[PDB]
Amino acid sequence: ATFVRNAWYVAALPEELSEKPLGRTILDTPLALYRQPDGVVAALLDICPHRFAPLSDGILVNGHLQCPYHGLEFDGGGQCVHNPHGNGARPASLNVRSFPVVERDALIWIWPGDPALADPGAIPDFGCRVDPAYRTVGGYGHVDCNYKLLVDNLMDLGHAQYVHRANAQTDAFDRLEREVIVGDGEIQALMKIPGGTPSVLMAKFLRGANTPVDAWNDIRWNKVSAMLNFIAVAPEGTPKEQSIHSRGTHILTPETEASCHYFFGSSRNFGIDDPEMDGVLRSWQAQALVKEDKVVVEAIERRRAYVEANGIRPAMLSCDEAAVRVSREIEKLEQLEAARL
Amino acid sequence: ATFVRNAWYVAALPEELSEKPLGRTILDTPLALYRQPDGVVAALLDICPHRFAPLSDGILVNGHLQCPYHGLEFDGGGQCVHNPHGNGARPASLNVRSFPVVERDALIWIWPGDPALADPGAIPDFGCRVDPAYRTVGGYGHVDCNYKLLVDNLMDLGHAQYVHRALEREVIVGDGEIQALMKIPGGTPSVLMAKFLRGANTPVDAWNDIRWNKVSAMLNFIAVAPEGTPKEQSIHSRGTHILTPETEASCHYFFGSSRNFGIDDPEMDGVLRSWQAQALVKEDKVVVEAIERRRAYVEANGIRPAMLSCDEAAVRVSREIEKLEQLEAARL
Amino acid sequence: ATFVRNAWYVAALPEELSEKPLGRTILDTPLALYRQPDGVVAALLDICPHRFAPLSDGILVNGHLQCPYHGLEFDGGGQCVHNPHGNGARPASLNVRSFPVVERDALIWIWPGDPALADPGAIPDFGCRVDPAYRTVGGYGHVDCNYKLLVDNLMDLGHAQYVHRANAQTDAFDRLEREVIVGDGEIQALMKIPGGTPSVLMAKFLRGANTPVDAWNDIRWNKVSAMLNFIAVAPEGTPKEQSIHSRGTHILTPETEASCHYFFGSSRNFGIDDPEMDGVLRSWQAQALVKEDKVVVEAIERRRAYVEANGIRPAMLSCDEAAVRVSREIEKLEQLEAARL
Ligand code: FES
Ligand code: FES
Ligand code: FES
Ligand SMILES: [Fe+3]
Ligand SMILES: [Fe+3]
Repeated sequence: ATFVRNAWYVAALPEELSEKPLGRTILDTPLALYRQPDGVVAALLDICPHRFAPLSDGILVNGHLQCPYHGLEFDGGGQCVHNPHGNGARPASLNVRSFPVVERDALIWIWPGDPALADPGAIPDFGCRVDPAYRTVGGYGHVDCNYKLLVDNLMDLGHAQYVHRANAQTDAFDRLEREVIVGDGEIQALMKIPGGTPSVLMAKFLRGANTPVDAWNDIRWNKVSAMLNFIAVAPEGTPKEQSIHSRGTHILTPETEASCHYFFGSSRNFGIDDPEMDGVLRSWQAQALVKEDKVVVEAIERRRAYVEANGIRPAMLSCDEAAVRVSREIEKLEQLEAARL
Repeated sequence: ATFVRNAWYVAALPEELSEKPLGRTILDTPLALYRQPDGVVAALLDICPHRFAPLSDGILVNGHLQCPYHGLEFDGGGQCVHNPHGNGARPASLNVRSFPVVERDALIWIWPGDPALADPGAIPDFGCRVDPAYRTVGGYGHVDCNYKLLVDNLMDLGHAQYVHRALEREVIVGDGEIQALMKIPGGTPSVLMAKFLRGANTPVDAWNDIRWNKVSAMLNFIAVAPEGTPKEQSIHSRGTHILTPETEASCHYFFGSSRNFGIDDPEMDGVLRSWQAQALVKEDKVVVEAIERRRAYVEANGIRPAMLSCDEAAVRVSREIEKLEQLEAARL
Repeated sequence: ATFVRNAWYVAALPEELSEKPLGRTILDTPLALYRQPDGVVAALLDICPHRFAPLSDGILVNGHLQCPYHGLEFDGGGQCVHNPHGNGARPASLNVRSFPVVERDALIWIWPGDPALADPGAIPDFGCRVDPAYRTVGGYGHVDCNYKLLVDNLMDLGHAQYVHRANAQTDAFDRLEREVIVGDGEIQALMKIPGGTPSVLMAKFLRGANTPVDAWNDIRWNKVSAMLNFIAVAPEGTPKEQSIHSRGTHILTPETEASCHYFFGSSRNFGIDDPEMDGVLRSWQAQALVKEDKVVVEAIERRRAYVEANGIRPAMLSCDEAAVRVSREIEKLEQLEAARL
């Protein structure tokens, strides 16, 4: 498959890991993810060096992952620390590949490429997720589509007007204002819906509304497939700087060429201590992302064979600039690698 | 896959369609089938021109199918009639492919191939389905086998449907049409059929013919009559047995019964609307799907079928389909 | 796929066959297996010569297998003996392929390759299965892995230490002494676990014993994938021969390139008339082979694509000599055949 391996990808949410290993495939690479006794997260190739058994099916012994087949034990670095057979020798050939991993902003980031090049400073900024001023809730979802389809989906938040009709439709959609900002390793799609009636969702954020209001749906894309949106609503002429909002985490990580992992979240500055508001945001993520965006994109993935078999290319609309620019940047990154090594 | 695209195929029964689009694949082509406000059926490629979303998952807006993803709207011709974005321009690139479709004889016919060759006059004749003198009931069925296996099944020397349990032979070959005739004077095993028996009494003649039309549309004739009456004045049923390829290894099966007896009798409708009693008994379904699973082995090896005396009709039909395949493939 | 067709493989256990045909695929070849009225087992290609229907879905008529589609009937030799259509002629083109089959040692052996080379004298010896001095119980299992993975598994009974720890664990495993015997078309791995307490299984063998014991785990491999192990346990310094033992039948037969049939059994010389002793062996078989072993190897099979895509080769340990020798012999046999056609 075609992937951009030299970049950080989210492999899991902190709460998904423990002393019991989690087996998950990232960029066609099977991984064994677990948290060691000292709390440090480890990510090993889920293939024992001996006979290829799944290390993820083993248990921790003295904080070391024990292969369930013949008992070899490994440390977080992939180093074999115990061989219960024969002279118990541990030659270098018994070490397993260990991947660079960094736990930051309540996310487990992994570098699937040359471990020597992993640069922590290149990890996208999702600080809001651990900011005490924000309330964050979210989850995980699996989708049977190429990750680029979801990136396209998120880079044109205008699809909410239809796919999420019941919760996001606005009567001022025809008055939308959009801008695209290209930076270094970052692209932004700004959108503002002026003087309209709050959508059913924004209304909930406002705990009941009717009077006109201004709403924004901006989104920031960072190298490969990590996005953070900005959904905000505020009366008439109230600047978005001081508006209530939700900074949404929308990060995709390729599983196989035709499937991907979707990590989503909401970091809001309103109704912080409201379990009901928590419910509103969780219901939306469940219906919108997992049970609406999934259907559209999975159906699109099923039609790929037909479109490719024939010479069908997509027809872009005025709302596609951002998505197209991001698509082109990912394509360039793919070409570089396919061309580098 | 190998399909004969230049021909009319049944895509659905009238009752299956409404203002709520039906998504169905025909010859590996996904279609969005729906009936417009004026009652006219439309068939569009189920792939939005914008980003390929399934139009069949959308709803009608002002009689126009609205894509569920970003709202583009299309008319029955595939023409984009509304773009809610930006200047709302509608360049030709936003139109979606529309397929020739004709509703006739209580069937929805579609032409999946070269649209320039789509000629309504070439649509097989199933007039009995809408003939007030006949009572028609039927349904739809899905099978996991290549459509040719079911065509072979139906063309097989008068094996009839379970419900039809019971001069001589004659196989007339025409242009895109083949007829397999069978008259059974007096007969031995049994001439009067379980379902027809209730009619008349005195000695009779029996008939079991089937007509095949270009590709995979068949209409059979199951009948019985006393002494030696006219074939057309007999107690009979004309069965609709039409296959439409879905993928190379699966197909749609549209079946029906047009009978001239017990017209206003509901007991008979129920059994004639049964898939296993009228189209394929479970035992036979297990067999064609099992045959499809053995295709790889037979092809990998040089295994060819050994024909028996009962295969003439099936073989002739198979050869005609093969010729049609070659014609199309030859072009490109 | 790559198979060694010129050799005898077990296609079924005697008890699995009757007048009701069994459809099973061996080396990617679908077969119809059944026992005729006179008790003789027949194996026909499960593809009717007429239109390819599954003969295995038919019934016997006058001892002849009747195709469920149009009624052609065949004898054990594959010869069409009845055509109910037209003049009822039976040309040679209506005969179906019949495979060499031999019922011996309570096993149904079939020859899937060149029929002119099938030699009954080449059938592996599993006489213990029909020896009145032994009590035999066993069964069948289907596994989604290449048969070679299970051959590797069995040629290193040491995995029992971890994969079956709850029932096979042993402390003396560290003082293990193993031998490797090579013979004409035969390889044996010897294992001796002297001085120590018996595992949960051995204790049941000795009907709850309370004495340090000497254990024995040997296994014999014969051409391709037929194995017979020797699990024994006896009061310390006791003649290994005169020990309480169970000769285990462990025979694999490839189904497809990534799946296989597993025939297992236990021929014991202790507790012959004990339905409960029968119960301990049956429970172990259910938990250890069909469950535990299955899980490990099916996971390994799923990782084959990754290991092949990359240049990953297995790292052998001191416990792999036997398995490696057997693997090399099978590879040679594969090369020979591929070298001919
Ligand atoms: S496969 Fe892991 S120790 Fe053998
Ligand atoms: S995919 Fe249909 S309007 Fe976008
Ligand atoms: S397929 Fe076996 S008799 Fe016709
Ligand atoms: Fe969405
Ligand atoms: Fe085992």
